[PDB]
Amino acid sequence: KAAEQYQGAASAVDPAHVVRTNGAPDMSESEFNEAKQIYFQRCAGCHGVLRKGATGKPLTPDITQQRGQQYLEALITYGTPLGMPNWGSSGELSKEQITLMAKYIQHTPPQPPEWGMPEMRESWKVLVKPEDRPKKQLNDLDLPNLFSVTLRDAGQIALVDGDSKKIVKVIDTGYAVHISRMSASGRYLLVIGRDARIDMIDLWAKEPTKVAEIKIGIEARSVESSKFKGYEDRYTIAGAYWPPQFAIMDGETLEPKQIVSTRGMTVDTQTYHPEPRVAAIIASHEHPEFIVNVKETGKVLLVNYKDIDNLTVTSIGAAPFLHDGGWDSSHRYFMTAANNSNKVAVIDSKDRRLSALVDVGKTPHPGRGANFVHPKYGPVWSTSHLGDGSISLIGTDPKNHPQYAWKKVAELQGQGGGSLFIKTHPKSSHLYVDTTFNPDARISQSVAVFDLKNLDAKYQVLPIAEWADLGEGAKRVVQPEYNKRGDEVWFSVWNGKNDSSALVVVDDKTLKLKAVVKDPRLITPTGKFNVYNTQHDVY
Amino acid sequence: AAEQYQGAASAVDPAHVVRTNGAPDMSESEFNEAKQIYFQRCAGCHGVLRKGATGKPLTPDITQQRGQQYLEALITYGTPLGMPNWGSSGELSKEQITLMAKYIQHTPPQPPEWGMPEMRESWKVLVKPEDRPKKQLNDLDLPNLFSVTLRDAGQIALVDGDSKKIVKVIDTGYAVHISRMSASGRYLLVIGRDARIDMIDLWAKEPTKVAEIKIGIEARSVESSKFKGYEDRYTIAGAYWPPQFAIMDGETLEPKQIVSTRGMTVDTQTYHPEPRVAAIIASHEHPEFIVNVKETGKVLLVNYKDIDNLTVTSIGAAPFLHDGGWDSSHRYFMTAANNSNKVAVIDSKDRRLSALVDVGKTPHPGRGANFVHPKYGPVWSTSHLGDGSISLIGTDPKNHPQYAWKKVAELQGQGGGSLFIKTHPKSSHLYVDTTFNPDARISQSVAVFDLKNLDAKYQVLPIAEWADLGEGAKRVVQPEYNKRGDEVWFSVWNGKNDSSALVVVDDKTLKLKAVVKDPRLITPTGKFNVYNTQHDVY
Ligand code: DHE
Ligand code: DHE
Ligand code: HEC
Ligand code: HEC
Ligand SMILES: [Cl-]
Ligand SMILES: [Cl-]
Ligand SMILES: [O-]
Ligand SMILES: [O-]
Repeated sequence: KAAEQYQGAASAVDPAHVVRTNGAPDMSESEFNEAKQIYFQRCAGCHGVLRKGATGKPLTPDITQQRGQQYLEALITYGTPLGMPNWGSSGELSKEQITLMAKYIQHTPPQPPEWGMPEMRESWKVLVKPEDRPKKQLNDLDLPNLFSVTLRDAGQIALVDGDSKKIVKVIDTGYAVHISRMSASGRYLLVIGRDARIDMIDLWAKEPTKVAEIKIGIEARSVESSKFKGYEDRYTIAGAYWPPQFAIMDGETLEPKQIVSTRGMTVDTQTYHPEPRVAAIIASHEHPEFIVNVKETGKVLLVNYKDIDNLTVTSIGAAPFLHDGGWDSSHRYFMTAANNSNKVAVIDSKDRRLSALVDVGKTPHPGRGANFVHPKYGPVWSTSHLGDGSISLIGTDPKNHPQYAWKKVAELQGQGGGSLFIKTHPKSSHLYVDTTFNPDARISQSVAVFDLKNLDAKYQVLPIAEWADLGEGAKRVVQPEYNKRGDEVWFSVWNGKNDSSALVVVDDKTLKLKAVVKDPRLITPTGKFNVYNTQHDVY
Repeated sequence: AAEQYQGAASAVDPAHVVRTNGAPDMSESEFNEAKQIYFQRCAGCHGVLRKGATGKPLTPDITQQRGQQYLEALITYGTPLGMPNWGSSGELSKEQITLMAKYIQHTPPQPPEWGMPEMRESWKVLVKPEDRPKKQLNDLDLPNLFSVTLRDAGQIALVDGDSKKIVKVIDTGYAVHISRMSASGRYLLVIGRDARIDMIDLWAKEPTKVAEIKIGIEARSVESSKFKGYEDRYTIAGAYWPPQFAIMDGETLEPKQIVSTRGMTVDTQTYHPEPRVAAIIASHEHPEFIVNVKETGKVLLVNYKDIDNLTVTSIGAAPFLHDGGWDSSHRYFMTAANNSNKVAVIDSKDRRLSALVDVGKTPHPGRGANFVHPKYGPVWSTSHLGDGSISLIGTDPKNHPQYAWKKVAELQGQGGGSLFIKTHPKSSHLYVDTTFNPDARISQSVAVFDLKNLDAKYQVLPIAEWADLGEGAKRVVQPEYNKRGDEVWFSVWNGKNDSSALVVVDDKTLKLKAVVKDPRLITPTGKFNVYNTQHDVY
C-alpha cells in the first residue's frame, strides 16, 4: 500500500482538455465497412492509414467535421488543382459512395494492427541453414549479368539471363515486389513485396533458391544490405510504411534483431506526426551505417550497425516528403528527392550532415538518378519529374568544382510529365528518360534519349512498346536499365495482367532494337535489376 | 501523373483494420464524471492511454473481454499486486465504480499534443542575458542556499543554510518536483509537475527568474549540460505527456529540439504508445545527456555536441526505469527499475549497460548514497518502498572486481514506504526515511545507521515530534546535507491547511539543531542544497 499511495496523487493532466472524439454522422457496419474498403483501395496511398499523409489539411475528424458533409462531398466530387483527384466528375465513384466517404472521414480512423517482434519471429523462416548451403557456385550462370525482374501482379520475380535473353528461373515471393537488392558478397539476392514480405535468394545453389523469409510489417517498400568494408552479409534492413518502423535482421538468416519506431516530430513544423512512412534506404560506404529516409517528418537517419545491441542513430533534418534517391558518382553524397517539396536533399555520408537543399522542378522522381561528367560543369547527377518534362542537372564536386556544387547547373527537356526514371552508364554516351504515367499513350509508350556528347541537340524518341509488337493495352514503358558491360539498355513494357507484356533491349551503341523478351510467365513486368549494376551502384 | 503514380491500392487489408466500440453507452455528464475520476485517482499508475501499470492494460480489447461485472468487482476489491481497492475502502461509491467500469470499455480520450508552436508560445525571456548582472549583486552564500519546494502553493523558497531563514519566495509551476543547478553555479532551474520550467539568476540583487517555458502537459525532470566546456550551454527536460523530451538554450531556454519517446519495449520488443520520461543526468565523460524511459525501459545517451544533427545511443535496461544517481566516481549511473525490482548500471564512459542487479521490492534510491564499506570497498546504496531492506552494491570494478555490481550486503530499516537514503563524504551516518509507511510513528521519523559499525541496529530520530506542530499526518521526507556536511535537513510535509516545517539535525551529535517555521512554508517537500546538487555530492 506504500507504493500505492506513492503513485496516488492526481495527474497534472486537466480532464477538461482530454477530449472524447465524435459528432460524426451515423453509419451502420455495412456502410462503414463499404467506405473503409474504398478508402484503402483508392485513398490510403496518398492520405495514409491515419489520414495525415498528403499535403494540405488532414482528413482527421477535427478538420472534416469543421468542413461539413456538403463541403466534403463537393471536394471529393470535383477534386482540386493541387493533387486531389476528382471522384464524382470522372465517374469513378457514385454519389452514394461519395456520400459514404464524406461520412466515413468524419469518424475516428480505424486502426490496423501493430507488428512487433512476436509477429516477426512467427513469420520468420530459415528454408536452408547457412551450414547446408553451398561453399561455392554450383551452377554455371553469369550471375553478374543476371536481371532480377518483378512479375508484379503474379507475386513473383524472374531471373533473366543477360546474354541469352531467356528466363532462367521464376520464384514465388511476396505480392507485387517493389525492389531487388544485392548483398555485398554478390551471392544473395533480396526482394521485398509491398506486403512487407522479404525473401532471401542464394544465387549459388544448383538452381537459385530461397534460403530465408520474414515479414517486417503490413506494408513496405524498401530493403538493403550492409556495404561497408568488413561487413559483407552481416546485416539486412527494411523499412515499412505500416507500422512506421524499420527493422534490422541478421544478414545470413534474416533473424529479427532490432525494431525501431519512426513516429515523431516533423522537420518543418516540429509537431508530432503519427505515421512517418519509411521510404528509400541506402548503405553507407564511409561508415558502417544505413541511411534511412523518413517521408512525412523529412528526416534522414544514419543507423550505425557496428553495435546493434546498443543502437546509435544520427537524425539529419532535410525536407518533408523524402522518397527515392541514389549516390553521386563518388558514392559519398546521397542525392534524395523530397518530391512534394520540389527539392533534392544532399546528404554527406562522410561528414554526416545535410550538404544542401537544391530547388528543382515539380515533383522530382530521380529513382537512383543518373551521374555523368558534364563538359562545362564537371561531375553532375540528374533527375526527371512527374510534374513536368524537365530534367535537372546538379553539380556534385565540392572539392574541384565549388562554383557548381549543389546547384541546379542546367536543365534538359524530355517528352513531358509523368516521368519516373532517368538513366546512363559510365561506358555510355546516352541518357534515357521514360514517361510511364504521362497521360498521352504514345509518350507513355516510348522513351527519350539524349546525346551526352551533344547536350544541345533534342532527344531522339525510341518507340519501345511499338517494337514489342504486343497488340492491345496501355503498354506503359518504365525504368530503363543497363547490362553488366552497359552496351545495351533494357525496358519494361508494363501491360495488363490479362494482356501481353515484354522486356525490350536496345543496342546502346546504335540506338537500334536488339531483342524482345516474351514468355507466358512474364506477367506485369515492372522493376528490373542487373546484379552487377545494383550491387556496385553503377548509375 | 502523380495522381496515377500514387493511385494503386494500399497493401493494408481493410478486413484487418478495426473500428472500435461495443462499449456501454454513457451520456456526456456520465462520461465526464468518470473521466474526471480517472485522472484524479487512476492516471498516475495506469497512464493516459491506460498501458502504464503492470498486468493487463485497461484498453477496450481487454476490458470488454472481462465484462462489466468483472471490472466492477476488481475495482471494488482490488488485488494484492499493486491495485488498490476502491469500493471496500469506501473511497468511491458503487454508482461511481459502475461509471468507471463502463468508462474503461471506451476508447481512451486524448489530451492534446505539445510541439514547437505550443512551446515557443509559452516561452518568455524575462531578463535578456545582456541585461543580467556581470557579478553577484548580493551578499548571500549561494553555495549553502537550499531550494525548498512549496508543493501545493506552486512556489519555492530559498532558505539560507546557516541563518535558517527564508531569503525569498518565488512563484513557479504547480508542485515543483525537483530543483537543479547550472554547471556555473549561477542559475537555479525548477520544473513543476505541470511541465513549466523557471530559470532563476542567483546573482541578481534578489534571486529572481530570468526566463521560463512549458515543454508539455506533465513532466518531472530537468537537467543542465555538465560536460567540461559546456557550462550553461543547454537545458533538457523530460515530460510524461506528451511522451517526449526537449533540449533548449541553457542561457535563454529557447526551444531547440523535441524528440518523441514512443517506441518498442526492451523485454517484449513491442510498441508502447506512452513511454514516459523519468530521471535525467548529465554525463561528465562525454558531452551527452542520460535520459531514462520508463515503460520501454530504455536509457538514451543524447549527445549535444551537434544539436542540429542529434545523435542518440539507445541502451536497453529493464522496464519501469525511474530515479537514480552517480556512483562515487561519477562514471556509472545507478538507476532503479522499480516494478522490476532491479537496479541498472549504465557505464557513461564506455556507453553500455554494465549490469542488472537484483534488489528488494520496488527500489526507490532517489539519487542514492555512496560510501566506502570496510570490507566490500566503495558501494552505492538504496532503500525500498516495497520492504524495509537496504541494498549495498559494489561499484569498484578496478580494485574490487569480485564485488562489482553485486548486492554485496543488506541493512534493515524501520519498514516499507521508504523514499530516500542519504550520506555525505564528511559524515559517518546513513539516514533513511519512511514517508509512505502506513504507521504514523514510523512515517514521522527516520532511521540513522553508524557507518563505523554497520552491524549495530539503526537509531530512530523523532523528526516530526521535534517539530512540535500538532495535528496532521506530518510525514517526514528526504534527508539533505548542507555544503559543510555537519547538518542534515528534513521536511515535515503536513497538509496545506496545517502547519509544516523543516527540521535540522547536528550530524556530529544526532541532536536537534533547529526548526524552520513560517506561514509561507506550505507543504514543503524536496530540498536541494545548491553546492551538493550542482556537484552531485551524495
Ligand atoms: C520508397 C520507394 C522506393 C525507393 C526504394 C529504395 O530504393 O530504397 C521506390 C522505388 C521503386 C523502384 C526502383 C527502381 C530503381 O531503379 O531504383 C521501382 C522499379 C519501383 C516501382 C514502382 N513504384 Fe516505387 N512507389 C512507391 C515507393 C517507392 N518506390 C510508392 O509508395 C508508390 C508512389 C505507390 C505505390 O503504389 O507503391 C510507388 C509506385 C511505383 C509504381 O508505380 C511501380 C512502377 C510499380 C509498383 O509496383 O508500384 N519503385
Ligand atoms: C521521474 C521522477 C524523479 C526523478 C527526477 C530526476 O532525478 O531527474 C523524481 C524525483 C523526486 C525527488 C528528488 C529527490 C532527490 O533528492 O533527488 C523528489 C524530492 C521527489 C518528490 C516526490 N515524488 Fe518524485 N514522483 C514521480 C516521479 C519522479 N520523482 C512520480 O511520478 C510519482 C511516483 C507520482 C507523482 O504523483 O508524482 C512521484 C512522487 C513523489 C512524491 O510523492 C513527492 C514526495 C512529492 C511530490 O510532489 O510528488 N521526487
Ligand atoms: C497504482 C497505485 C494503481 C492505481 C492508483 C490504480 N490501479 Fe488499477 N491496477 C494497478 C495494477 C498494478 C494492476 C494490476 C494488478 C493485478 O493484480 O494484475 C491494476 C489492475 C486494474 C484492473 C484490472 C485489469 C485486468 O486484469 O483486466 C482494473 C479494471 C483497474 N486496475 C482499474 C483501475 C481504476 C479504474 C483505478 C482508479 C479508480 C485504478 N485501477 C487505480 C495499479 C493501480
Ligand atoms: C493522391 C494521388 C490523392 C488521392 C488518391 C486522394 N487524395 Fe484527397 N487529397 C490529396 C491532396 C494532395 C489533397 C490536398 C488538396 C488541396 O488543394 O489542398 C487532398 C485533399 C482532400 C480533401 C480535402 C481536405 C480539406 O482541405 O479539408 C478531402 C476531403 C480528400 N482529399 C478526400 C479524399 C478521398 C475520400 C479520397 C479517395 C476516394 C482521396 N482524397 C484520394 C491527394 C489525394
Ligand atoms: Cl522524434
Ligand atoms: Cl523505438
Ligand atoms: O517508385
Ligand atoms: O519520486
